[PDB]
Amino acid sequence: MMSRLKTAVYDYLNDVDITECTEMDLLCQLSNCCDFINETYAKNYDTLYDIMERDILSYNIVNIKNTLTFALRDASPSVKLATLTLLASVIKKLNKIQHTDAAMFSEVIDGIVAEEQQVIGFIQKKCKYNTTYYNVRS
Repeated sequence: MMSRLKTAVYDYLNDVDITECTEMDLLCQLSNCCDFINETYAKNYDTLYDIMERDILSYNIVNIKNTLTFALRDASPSVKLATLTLLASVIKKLNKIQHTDAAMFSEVIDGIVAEEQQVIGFIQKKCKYNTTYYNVRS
């Protein structure tokens, strides 16, 4: 049995058809949040795919897992979500080699998903605020 936020994160990472998704309203707002981060952090993630390329193409799951866990030490909600969307991309790339579930990164996700009120709060308040601040400035 999974908490609300964890359920949504899985459905996001697993790219579930939003129809068999049990937490629609959050999944919905979660990926809108990630989408903006993906736009905004694009140069940063370009660096990250560069250093991770070997671990990804070599399918070194272990290696990827303690990278992300390291990056999560004492993470703020901003960071929790930045890391999440980073993991979304990796899972999409790993999916090219072998089928890879969100379940394989349960430990990392537990990290992303701690302080769930704080995190849900970000998805629903600040993330919205940021996205708008940004788009009103072109």
